[PDB]
Amino acid sequence: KKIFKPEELRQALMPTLEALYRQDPESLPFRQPVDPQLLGIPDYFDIVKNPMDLSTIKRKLDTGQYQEPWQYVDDVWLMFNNAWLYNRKTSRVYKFCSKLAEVFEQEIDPVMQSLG
Ligand SMILES: CCOc1ccc(C(C)=O)cc1NC(=O)c1cc(NC(=O)c2ccc(CN3CCN(C)CC3)o2)cc(-c2ccn(C)n2)c1
Repeated sequence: KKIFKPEELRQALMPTLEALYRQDPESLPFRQPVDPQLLGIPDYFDIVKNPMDLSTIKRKLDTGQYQEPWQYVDDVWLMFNNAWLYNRKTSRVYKFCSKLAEVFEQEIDPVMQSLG
């Protein structure tokens, strides 16, 4: 029954999202929604039914869509899980995803401990 105001969540969590944006080159596939037609992967939405990317998560943070820290974390991991699902383990995007997940863990673990 602990209440998290949107400003407090945003202040605590936005640095962890910024760390993902900063990661170069590995965030490049993740900074915008997947465009299946433009990227040449027209079957994408046949596999990924709940797309998620950094810019969608940022907008939800900026508009107070997350009431709890774990709701933000779940969207970050939805982005990772989509990329590990759609892309082969031998592929650029799967490998970039794996790196982003390691970066996110380093950032989010201390923020969680201090948020409760
Ligand atoms: C083909 C299939 O793709 C995909 C399949 C599946 C997925 C998902 C999420 O399941 C995602 C994708 N997406 C990508 O793989 C992708 C990859 C890049 N760039 C790189 O990986 C990269 C490494 C080094 C350089 C050189 N770079 C640097 C910057 N410099 C201005 C230019 C040269 O680029 C970029 C983009 C992208 C989309 C919009 N934008 C503005 N950028 C998308």
